Amino acid sequence: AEAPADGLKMENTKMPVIFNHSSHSSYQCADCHHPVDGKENLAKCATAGCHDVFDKKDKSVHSYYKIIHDRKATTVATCMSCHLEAAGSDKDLKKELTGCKKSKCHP
Ligand code: HEC
Ligand code: HEC
Ligand code: HEC
Ligand code: HEC
Repeated sequence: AEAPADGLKMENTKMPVIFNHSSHSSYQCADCHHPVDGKENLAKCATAGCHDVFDKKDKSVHSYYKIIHDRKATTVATCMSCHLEAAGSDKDLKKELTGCKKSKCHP
């Protein structure tokens, strides 16, 4: 399958984020779109039954907050766990890629 155009709005919450596939083109699709039940899975992450729990305190597999923001990941990277690695030690990359506000995720 082909990646969609840039400018995709992630908007399940009051803190929506613009996702650009072009900034992630060197990663395999399945690094984010993990298979489910042995089948390709390009479904929206917060689809009912999937990552559909919006309580920030929830740490279950169904937590939408966790799949995006958890600082550590084992099986499937989170946005944050990968951006923490990518930013490394420098202040600017941390600001742009990992910050809660004034970052490229949450301007
Ligand atoms: C990109 C790597 C992100 C960084 C860095 C941070 N957040 Fe985030 N956040 C991100 C996404 C993709 C989303 C979902 C967008 C949508 O609307 O679907 C969010 C959303 C939130 C929310 C809203 C959650 C809710 O109300 O259910 C909050 C409160 C939030 N983000 C907080 C937050 C904090 C505290 C961060 C620093 C540790 C932070 N975000 C960084 C992506 C990214
Ligand atoms: C993580 C770094 C990703 C990589 C690598 C790829 N995609 Fe992606 N994609 C990602 C997110 C966070 C989203 C938004 C999902 C949401 O629920 O908001 C998407 C979206 C898509 C879509 C559209 C889904 C829809 O609107 O129905 C498609 C078709 C898609 N992605 C395909 C795709 C392919 C083929 C990729 C490899 C070339 C690929 N994505 C990489 C995150 C990530
Ligand atoms: C339902 C059919 C799902 C959709 C759509 C998405 N995910 Fe998922 N995810 C689902 C299950 C049943 C699991 C358990 C373990 C497994 O890998 O099968 C997961 C796991 C993850 C994880 C790791 C655990 C966690 O943090 O909850 C991550 C980081 C994750 N999934 C992210 C993710 C993203 C970014 C998705 C949209 C692009 C997405 N998942 C879709 C079920 C389902
Ligand atoms: C590694 C496996 C990653 C995962 C998972 C996610 N991102 Fe990412 N992202 C990654 C790198 C190495 C970079 C720098 C490349 C660049 O062009 O700057 C990025 C960049 C972003 C950005 C800034 C650029 C832009 O497109 O505006 C944003 C806003 C961003 N990434 C968001 C984002 C979200 C919401 C993710 C989870 C759904 C996510 N990234 C995952 C590496 C990786």
